[PDB]
Amino acid sequence: GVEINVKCSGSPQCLKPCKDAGMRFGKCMNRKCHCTPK
Repeated sequence: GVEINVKCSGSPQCLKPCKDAGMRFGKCMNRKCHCTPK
C-alpha cells in the first residue's frame, strides 16, 4: 500500500484515514497507516 501521514496503533484506526486518502483497504504497520491503491 501507500503510506499516509497518519499515526495508528491498530488497523481499525486506518479505515477513515484511508478513506480520506481515497482508498478502501489498509492496515496499521510501524505505527502508520498504509492503504491499498484505488
